[PDB]
Amino acid sequence: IEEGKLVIWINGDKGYNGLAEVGKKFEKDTGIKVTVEHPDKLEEKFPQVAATGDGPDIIFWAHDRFGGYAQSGLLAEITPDKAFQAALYPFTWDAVRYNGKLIAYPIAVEALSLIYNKDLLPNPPKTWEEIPALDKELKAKGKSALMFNLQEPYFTWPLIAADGGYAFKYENGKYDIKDVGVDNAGAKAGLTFLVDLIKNKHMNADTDYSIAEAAFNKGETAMTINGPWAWSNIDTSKVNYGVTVLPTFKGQPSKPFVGVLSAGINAASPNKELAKEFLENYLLTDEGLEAVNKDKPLGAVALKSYEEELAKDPRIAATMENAQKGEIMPNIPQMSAFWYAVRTAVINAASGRQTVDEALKDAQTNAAAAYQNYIAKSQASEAFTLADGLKTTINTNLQAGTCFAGGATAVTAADKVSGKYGDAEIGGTAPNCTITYTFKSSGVSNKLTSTKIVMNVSETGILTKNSGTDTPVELLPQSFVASG
Ligand SMILES: OC[C@H]1O[C@H](O[C@H]2[C@H](O)[C@@H](O)[C@@H](O)O[C@@H]2CO)[C@H](O)[C@@H](O)[C@@H]1O
Ligand SMILES: [Mg+2]
Ligand SMILES: [Mg+2]
Repeated sequence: IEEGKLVIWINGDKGYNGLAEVGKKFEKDTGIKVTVEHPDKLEEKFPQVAATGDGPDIIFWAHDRFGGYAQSGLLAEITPDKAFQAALYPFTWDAVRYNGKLIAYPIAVEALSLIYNKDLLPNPPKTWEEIPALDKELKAKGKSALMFNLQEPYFTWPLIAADGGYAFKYENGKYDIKDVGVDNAGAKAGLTFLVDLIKNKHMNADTDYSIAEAAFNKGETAMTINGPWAWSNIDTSKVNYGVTVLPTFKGQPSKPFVGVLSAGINAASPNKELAKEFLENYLLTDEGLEAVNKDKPLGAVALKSYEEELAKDPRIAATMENAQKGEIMPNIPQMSAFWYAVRTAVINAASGRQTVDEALKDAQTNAAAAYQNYIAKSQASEAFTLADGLKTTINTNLQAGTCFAGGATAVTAADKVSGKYGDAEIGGTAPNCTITYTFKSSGVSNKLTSTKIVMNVSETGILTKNSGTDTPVELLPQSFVASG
């Protein structure tokens, strides 16, 4: 990570061009260049690159992923003065609190709404159950009732939760991480309704974000389900749209998981004070939020002064009505595993590859498998932590003409280093020095036990994959694997 610069990652559906304008302003006032990027699969790429000490200075995502990042030591604890904290709503700070510590800046509150074409559908349905017959009628005029992103469980969750689906049971001030709530009658009823929509040819299992967006914005489908960020592209389209409450299911509201768009600081960033000043004094201002919101709407913003104006928008009022019917997502480390499990179940049921019963029955197991991989990847990141220390040791004693000591050709104890999950030591000969990290035979993931990561050290300190590595390739940072 470059010192004296700011690299920002934010998802491609957000107002990153508007964010870059706030960036350019910061660059004018400070001389600090700000670069805004939007990598695909950003929320999965960041933990990998941050593990090797690289990545963005600042990462934006909904708050649900941040407990996982914090747990893996990837986030800097944030430190705003109480005067600043008073500028944002209290419940938004709560969303970014993990283990007592604030782990990000809250930016905006997002919930899914029902978006409808007022010309096709002046009076949109209040119930999911009306939608099949509505589609049949619209098909006669060459239109469809509803299209939305079926590939991400975020979009199907409001229906799954309506009759009783839940992520983790909340009992006695804690989440029960072993009580996952998609293997119950309520979840099954919601997913069954969805699968029948596909079986009855009212929806296609392959519909994704782009397909649904293009169909709604071109007037081919009467309704879609999406968040505030989507409104901008509809604004530029011919469509006259309305934003309203999600349909009910079995007389109960759809319950979208509510996300707080948040900005965290990379633990490995050399630019932490700069990141803080950008976020506190440029982004989280009326002018800063407006710049982004003008690009792609944020929803209901955490900043009280600017949300004062936004709240008069009927679209934000619907956003907040849906948010209240739903629930704020947990931020616990198991959230990404939960999301992997629900994505898999929904897709397996959608495609017809598994029954709704079988798909949902496998979810907790699938979540566990995902979480075990997450733990192993986190533990493996220690090798790059230890190697970074050892790599400076390597360059300081290369002066003695060797990879070690003040001249030895065996590793001194000053060339070894102990870790929590394994030990690293310098190796090699001549100017081609290596670092080897060996996992313990127990007390670490059984995916990792007794395996080793072997790194070649360039003269410039860049670590590449040596073929002696037998730590599983899929648990290593992809950039490291690529160098192999
Ligand atoms: O689909 C699972 C996914 O849901 C949420 O992601 C949302 C995100 O919150 C929104 O800002 C927007 O980008 O759409 C995403 C879904 O495509 C969770 O935040 C995420 O962790 C989870 O994987
Ligand atoms: Mg008209
Ligand atoms: Mg059936």
